[PDB]
Amino acid sequence: QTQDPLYGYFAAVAGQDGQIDADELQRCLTQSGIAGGYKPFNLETCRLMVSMLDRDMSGTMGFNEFKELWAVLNGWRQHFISFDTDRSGTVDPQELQKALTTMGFRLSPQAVNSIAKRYSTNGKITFDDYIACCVKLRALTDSFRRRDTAQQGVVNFPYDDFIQCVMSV
Amino acid sequence: QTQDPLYGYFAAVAGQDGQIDADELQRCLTQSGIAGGYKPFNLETCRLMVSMLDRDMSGTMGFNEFKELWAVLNGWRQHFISFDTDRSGTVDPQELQKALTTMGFRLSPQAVNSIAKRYSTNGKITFDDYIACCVKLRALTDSFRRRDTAQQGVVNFPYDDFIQCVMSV
Repeated sequence: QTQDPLYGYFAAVAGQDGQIDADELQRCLTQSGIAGGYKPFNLETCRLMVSMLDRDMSGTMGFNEFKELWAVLNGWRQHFISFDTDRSGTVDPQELQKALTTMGFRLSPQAVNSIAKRYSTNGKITFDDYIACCVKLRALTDSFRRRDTAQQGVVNFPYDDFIQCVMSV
Repeated sequence: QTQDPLYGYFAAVAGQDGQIDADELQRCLTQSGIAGGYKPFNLETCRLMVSMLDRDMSGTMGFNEFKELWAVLNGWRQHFISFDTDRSGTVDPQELQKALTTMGFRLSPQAVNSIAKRYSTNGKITFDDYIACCVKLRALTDSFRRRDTAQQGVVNFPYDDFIQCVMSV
């Protein structure tokens, strides 16, 4: 069995059960350099990542999930860079719209406006907020799709299931 | 017409249109001392507050909304203090459950677990995360109730409306 190059970072912070929480993910994401020159992800953003991958509200994730996370974040960063050619670490609401669309998110104009207002300061969205945005979008889209068993694009949400689901991200 | 004691803090940071964004709210919340000894609210948490009150994704709020916000946060802080008598600035998942229940949130046990995992580090929830939790809970509960026109406790969410709504908080 081949050694995976991500394993050292993970093994150095995992608990006794072979899992990591948000705090430990924060550390191994920073050591592993996934942000590649941009500001490293804060604890809050790492909590969102944990929920996106564990999809079970344990607050922890295993190595296989860490590897999947790492590949997803690597691709999102490359995508961001194609809009941030000068590497400012920011992007504007027009660039954000086009960035979200091209990565497979299907969003009405007012959905995009909701998102721009949510994450912009001074007409700009940081790399870190862009990633947080993508993590939460993918987690919520996975949650919605999971529940849309009839594939109608509409989900019937009981209140407590809605709260459970949306408060995890 | 009587002067309101909150107006000075608001007027010092409002834009030309008489509204404030999250950044300006952050400043006037800190100057106004609403956190009362606990750590002042960060920008992200102030973004959630703006969405809770404006309920329209403009990213801004007026003075009347600021006043309502201030009263809501004052009551939540008092409520927190009744569980944080020694004023550690933290609370544990058992205290959090009872705190949420007594302030009128109706949450199943697994909804509460979702929330504890989402905000706890080392078995503790900070005052600032408690407030963020309450802001998001009230905003999402308002969003759900608004849409539950038949009062069945179930809402039919189209995907883009779901995303719009949940990405604002």
